[PDB]
Amino acid sequence: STGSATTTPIDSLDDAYITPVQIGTPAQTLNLDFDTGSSDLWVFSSETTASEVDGQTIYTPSKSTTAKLLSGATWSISYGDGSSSSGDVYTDTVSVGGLTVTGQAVESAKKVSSSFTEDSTIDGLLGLAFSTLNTVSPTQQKTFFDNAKASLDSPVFTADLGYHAPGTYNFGFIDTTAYTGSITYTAVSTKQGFWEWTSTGYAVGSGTFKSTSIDGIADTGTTLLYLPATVVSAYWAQVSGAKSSSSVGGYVFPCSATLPSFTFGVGSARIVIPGDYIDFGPISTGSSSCFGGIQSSAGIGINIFGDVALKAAFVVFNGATTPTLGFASK
Repeated sequence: STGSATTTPIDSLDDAYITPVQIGTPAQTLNLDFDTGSSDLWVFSSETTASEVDGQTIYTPSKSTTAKLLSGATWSISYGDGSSSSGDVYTDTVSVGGLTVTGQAVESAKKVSSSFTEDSTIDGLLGLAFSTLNTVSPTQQKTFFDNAKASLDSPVFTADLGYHAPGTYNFGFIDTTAYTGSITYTAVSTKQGFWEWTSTGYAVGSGTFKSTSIDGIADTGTTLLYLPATVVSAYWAQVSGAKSSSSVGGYVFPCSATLPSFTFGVGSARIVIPGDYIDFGPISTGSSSCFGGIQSSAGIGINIFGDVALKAAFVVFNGATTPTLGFASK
């Protein structure tokens, strides 16, 4: 079996992408953020503190004839400012673009951090990292992909994110009409539970390619591209007037500047990020300072190939017994 679903940017800056997901019987459709950097499927629900719900569509387990409370199970996922989202766990039927899984753990949020409350267009997250990161206690639960693996024609899913445009998540097959050239596959380390791989280097604009190993994770749930300080400094040095701002928290640049492209290596292949993809607009309404899409990972502790990088490619998440990542130009 296979599944295919359209994913849509939530705003004009491609800050995040939402994908419709059917939960329960009869179906309740929620718009979830597909996140290859986490492993929990959690949703706003009828159990969420009413003051923390601001326009989201909520999952109501009492109206689903297939929902079952998972007795005594809880979940808790931690975030930046010490905030956390947490709640209890149901099992229910979950379908993505025609692909149906029964008995999927659906984590119902009892409380969510303010950042999720402020974002009325995201009804929850669907984690697609490896199941060892799932936070359900005392019994860890499997991801949607892990539960679907057996019935898929091929144990893969692909991410084809659009630039200011809709895109596609496919499960169980590789659409050979969605990319050009060849898919280059590279080894994945699962030791930390992420889709972790090693880029072979980078180039800024039309400059020389620098061969250097950059270990990082493919994370559809992160907007920007976070790279080592040396790489990020070399990029912004080519943008006249760009500087690192502590008040803003990263590199900013004059909105009138034209940004150079950024190339990253996948084996012997090269993926080029057009400069327009790195522009994330004015830091505040009316400002002539614009926020950069490539930022330093020094404070994060891990390099993250987020949406900025992934939307420049067709990306294969190969969940075979030896997992790999595939990149193709498109």
